[PDB]
Amino acid sequence: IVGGYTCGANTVPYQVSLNSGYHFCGGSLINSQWVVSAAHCYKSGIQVRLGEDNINVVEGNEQFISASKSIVHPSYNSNTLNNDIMLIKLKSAASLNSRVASISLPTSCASAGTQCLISGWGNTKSSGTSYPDVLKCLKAPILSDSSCKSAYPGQITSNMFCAGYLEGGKDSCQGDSGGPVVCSGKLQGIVSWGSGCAQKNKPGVYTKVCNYVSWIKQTIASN
Ligand SMILES: FC(F)(F)c1cccc(CN2CCc3[nH]cnc3C2)c1
Ligand SMILES: [Ca+2]
Repeated sequence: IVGGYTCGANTVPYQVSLNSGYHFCGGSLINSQWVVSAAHCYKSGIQVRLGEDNINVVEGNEQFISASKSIVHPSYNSNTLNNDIMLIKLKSAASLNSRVASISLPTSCASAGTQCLISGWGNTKSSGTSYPDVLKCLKAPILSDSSCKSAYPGQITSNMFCAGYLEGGKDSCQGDSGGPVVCSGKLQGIVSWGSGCAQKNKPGVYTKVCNYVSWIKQTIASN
């Protein structure tokens, strides 16, 4: 997250870190056994780390649970990033408490202008590289479809939305991939892509979660 703020420990209780020897992606806990992330975060050997603040220090609220199955969306295209969504099932159910909690799926899509919270352990620099230990947060509005399409000619599908600031300075970034965009207490987006980070006229692009609720629910119901 570039241009954000320190969230505060366990203030984003649905935020997960995906770990394969190191943090490599975020995700969102959606029930005691399932995490939503980006399809571009797929790899084998995932350990889901819940209750994290400092990802380099065991602070006492963590739960570390290995993935038993990952399911990349059937229509994910890794070239275009269309349908950039994945489900990860935990080997055992997370213990839910104030600091480890699931985030509700949307019942309806969110409109341009809606204020959201984006979070992660990604790069905090727009030029250069610095990776934080503690969770970073950014408040950002959803941008209009027309301005998203203007920013990224030929690249925005109906399964994507832009959020952030056309002036630059505030954005998600590398390492935030797969993490949450939460608006009015619902998971509306997944950190998907951009062109660099925090550049003028290049806002972050997010997977449009509301389009996938049926798929998520029926996948969970049979897996
Ligand atoms: F794993 C990487 F690094 F190869 C990768 C591939 C595709 C996408 C991404 C995530 N985006 C990075 C740029 C950006 N700018 C605003 N948001 C993002 C997220 C990472
Ligand atoms: Ca920790």
